Amino acid sequence: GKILLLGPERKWLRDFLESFEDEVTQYQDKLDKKSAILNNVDFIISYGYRYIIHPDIVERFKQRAINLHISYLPWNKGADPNLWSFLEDSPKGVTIHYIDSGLDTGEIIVQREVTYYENDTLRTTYERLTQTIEKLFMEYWPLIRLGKIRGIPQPKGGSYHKLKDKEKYLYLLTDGWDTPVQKLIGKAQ
Ligand SMILES: CC(=O)N[C@H]1[C@@H](OP(=O)(O)OP(=O)(O)OC[C@H]2O[C@@H](n3ccc(=O)[nH]c3=O)[C@H](O)[C@@H]2O)O[C@@H](C)[C@H](NC=O)[C@@H]1O
Repeated sequence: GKILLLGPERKWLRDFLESFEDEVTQYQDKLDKKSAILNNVDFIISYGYRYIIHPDIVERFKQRAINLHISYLPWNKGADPNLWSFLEDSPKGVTIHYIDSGLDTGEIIVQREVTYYENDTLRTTYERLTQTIEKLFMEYWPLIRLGKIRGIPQPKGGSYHKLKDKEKYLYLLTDGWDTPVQKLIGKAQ
């Protein structure tokens, strides 16, 4: 099969997907509805993709397009989920979900809670989320690749954030991504 990876290039993920004798193409720029990147694409995997996928593409690859989102949906849809999971003291984790119209609102395939520690920073928590979702994806990809799973509807509620929403809190990130998370718990409540 042919897998379209939307997001930055990741040799490990290419090699892993290519381990199942599938073809892998990568693209990280804005994707038009009629782009030839999509021809003969069996499955779309979005991971770090920084653009909204057109509803026409969504409906075309309905049930064949998943997104790796480093949040515990329905909480922290959209941008900067790791930061917001602390700013709003919400559940923390990673979710693999089918892609639908709207940002991070599709059916949930699998989730995993990720805990944190007293001396965690945004960097160490992000890295733990990354390792977890990448581990979680490899665990269930053999099952997902064969259409062996169906998702459950994402419960309404949770939360959603835009990139600009964090501007009012950047002053708390004294050490950038090396800022301890403890100084950020519930600061947005
Ligand atoms: C378009 C958009 O707004 N977000 C993307 C995507 O962005 P992402 O690929 O995660 O890259 P990011 O900008 O977050 O940071 C880049 C580097 O900064 C360091 N870092 C950052 C934040 C932190 O809390 N701690 C850190 O240490 C770290 O090293 C990281 O490699 O996140 C998804 C959740 C979004 N939705 C998916 O469904 C979108 O797909």
